[PDB]
Amino acid sequence: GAPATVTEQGEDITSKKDRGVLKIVKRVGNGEETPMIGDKVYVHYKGKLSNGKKFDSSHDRNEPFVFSLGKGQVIKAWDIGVATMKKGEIAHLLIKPEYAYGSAGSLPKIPSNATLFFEIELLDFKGE
Ligand SMILES: COc1cc2cc(c1OC)OCCn1cc(nn1)CCCOC(=O)[C@@H]1CCCCN1C(=O)[C@H]2C1CCCCC1
Repeated sequence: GAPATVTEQGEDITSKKDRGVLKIVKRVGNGEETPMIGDKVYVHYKGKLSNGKKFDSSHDRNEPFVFSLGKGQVIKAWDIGVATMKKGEIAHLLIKPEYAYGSAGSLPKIPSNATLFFEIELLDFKGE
């Protein structure tokens, strides 16, 4: 599946090179710019536990997911991964627990030591 393909082919985009955040570009975006810290970012996404036991989508509200990059409004893996994306890009991310919810998890929704997968479309970003 998509998650295994990321395990096998996915670029390690962590600073520490600990394979905590693996990325595949699935559709190339436009222009050179990628968002900066503080930028307002607009995305569509689908997400799941790698266990496929819980599945979440912005599509479920028909409306984009909006957050400020690098403020830790989202898990660390997103601040890291969406920062590498161009406008219009779709990427797959596979995420170890250290860059998601950790040993504590986020129960009852997310268990301890959970690996997460997302598909993310970067719709737009705009400055603070
Ligand atoms: C841990 O709780 C949740 C996890 C997730 C979605 C959740 C959620 O309930 C609060 O509700 C959807 C609405 N939403 C999104 C956020 N806050 N609420 C952003 C901060 C938390 O989410 C994150 O940082 C990441 C990245 C941005 C999209 C959402 N996300 C998630 O971790 C998802 C998970 C749901 C279960 C399957 C994996 C993804």
